[PDB]
Parts: sequence; C-alpha cells; structure tokens
Amino acid sequence: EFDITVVIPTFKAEKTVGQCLESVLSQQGVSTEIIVVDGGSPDATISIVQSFSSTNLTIISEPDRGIYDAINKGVSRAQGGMIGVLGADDVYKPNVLSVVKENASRGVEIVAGLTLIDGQLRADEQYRPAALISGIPFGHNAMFASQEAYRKVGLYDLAYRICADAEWVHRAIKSDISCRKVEQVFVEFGTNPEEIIAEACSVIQRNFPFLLKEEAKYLLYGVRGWGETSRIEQILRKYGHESVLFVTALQEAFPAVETAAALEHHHHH
Ligand SMILES: C[C@@H]1O[C@@H](O)[C@@H](O)[C@H](O[C@H]2O[C@H](C)[C@H](O)[C@H](O[C@@H]3O[C@H](CO)[C@@H](O)[C@H](O)[C@H]3O)[C@@H]2O)[C@@H]1O
Ligand SMILES: Nc1nc2c(ncn2[C@@H]2O[C@H](COP(=O)(O)O)[C@@H](O)[C@H]2O)c(=O)[nH]1
Repeated sequence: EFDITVVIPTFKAEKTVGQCLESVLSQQGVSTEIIVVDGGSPDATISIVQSFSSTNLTIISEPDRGIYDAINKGVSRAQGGMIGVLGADDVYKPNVLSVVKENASRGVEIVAGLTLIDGQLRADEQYRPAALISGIPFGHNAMFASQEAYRKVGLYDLAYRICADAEWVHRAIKSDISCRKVEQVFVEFGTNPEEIIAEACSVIQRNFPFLLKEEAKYLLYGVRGWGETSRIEQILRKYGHESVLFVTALQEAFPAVETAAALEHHHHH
C-alpha cells in the first residue's frame, strides 16, 4: 500500500489545484497516494489534475451531494495507512508527510498539526472532553487519521454541510481515539456565518442532547471567548447530573468552575 493517502475534493478549483498538488508531490520520504474527488468541474480542473500523471493519483469525477460526500468517497478508497484531506485552496508545508509517518509509527491513530490562516495560527484547542462543547479543535486539513480510526469512527455525516469534520472529531474523542498534536504548521489555508454557528451548536447538542440550542451557543461563545461565562455554573448545576463527560468538559473548558464541578462529581458521579 502507501504511507499516506491525500483526499482532495475539488469543484472548479482550476485556479489553485495545481499548486495544491505540487505541495503533495514535493513531500519526500513517504509513499503517497492521491485521490482527487471532483464533483463535475466544467473548468480546467480535470485538465490540470491529469497533468499530474503520477502513478499514484486517482481521479473521481461524478455528481456528489457536497464536499463531505466527495470526502467520504475518497476516504472509502484510501489505501494509505494515514489519510489526510487537503482542499484545493490549501497547501501542505515541507516535510509534513514524513512528520505524520514518524508520529504514526508509535501507534497514534490521529496526528494533527497547526494551521496557517492568512498568516495567523488557528487558535487550536486541545483534543479532549472540552472540545465537545466547541468546534473542531484543530484545523481539519491539518489532521491525519489512520485506516483503523476511520474504520472505527465512520464516515462524515452529510447532515452537516459545514461542520461534519467537527462532528467526526467529536465522535473520535468520544470513542477514545488516540491523538497526538504536533506543534508544526501542516497546511496553509486558502460561507454565511449564521450557518456556521447554527451547525456548530447542533453538533454540540449531538454530544449533549439535553442542551437547548441557546445553551449550546452560550457554551460555544464562552469557550471561544466570544461571550461571557457567568452562567456556566448555572448550566453545570442544571445538567451536571446527566453526564460525567459533560462535567469534565465544562471544568476543563472553564477552570473557574472547578469547585462546582467537584460538587457534581461528588453528588452524581
Ligand atoms: C463565524 C466565525 O467567524 C470567525 O470568528 C471565525 O474565526 C470562526 O471560525 C472559528 O469558529 C468556527 C466554529 C470554526 O470552528 C473555525 O474552525 C474551522 O471550522 C471548520 C468546521 O468544521 C473546519 O472545517 C475548519 O478546518 C476549521 O478551521 C474556527 O474555529 C467562525 O467562522
Ligand atoms: N467534490 C466536491 N468538492 C467541492 C464541492 N464544493 C467545494 N468543493 C471543494 O472543496 C474544497 C473546499 O473549498 P470551499 O469551497 O469550501 O472554499 C475546495 O477544494 C473545493 O473546490 C463539492 O460540492 N463537491
């Protein structure tokens, strides 16, 4: 097989898909498979991809139901031990694929790096319970996951057109999938905000079904620093009895509520 599979969903990416592919082929010291999942691009996208006649590139061009449908198709076919997803507007940094192969040899099922968004580091969060009341903790395109990890967790849920990656990672956390965060930039990155938020809140309720939508939004804003946090102790007392995982998530995310978390663990778990 291969050390790495890179799944590249494309639709009308003719402007950048050549730079994206160059950043993958420049990776040395790893056997790499590339699976381009195109949704029927009418521009030069296929003409450009076919310029990269690497004997380890696969082109899938057929109607799909959105990016995560296209991602699902590529992950399903991936024959590499570690699988990564690279948008056509993104580029891998030098040496990242060997860094992923190195950290995977120890058995870690997920290897995640840093993300450069407009020359700024994405404000990542830790892969831990506290992620479950937030969005995706690391950049999706900076994540690599083994064949086993996908086989354990499943595919991306097409009900989420934006944050299906966050939902998958939360399922990974909840499934105790091993993760090692590498403090190196893996990718340089190239949608209505309301829709982003709506999907993030729904993903959070999927971890903790007892939360009203407003309550999930308050937690997201509290963790992301977008809103206040005075009502965290209220939320904790209201639902702490439900899940030890929920109590763990809030005390990690909001260290100010530790003494209150102690009480929930004591009276309920
Ligand atoms: C509407 C908001 O505008 C800005 O404040 C932006 O920074 C916000 O993005 C942050 O919060 C949202 C929830 C995202 O989690 C975003 O991370 C990105 O979200 C995707 C969702 O799964 C991932 O595909 C992507 O790789 C990841 O970089 C960031 O944390 C928000 O848009
Ligand atoms: N296969 C497929 N790829 C898509 C679709 N929409 C966007 N993409 C690709 O997914 C990546 C995300 O870019 P975005 O459009 O989200 O900025 C890009 O590589 C883009 O070309 C789609 O409907 N189907």
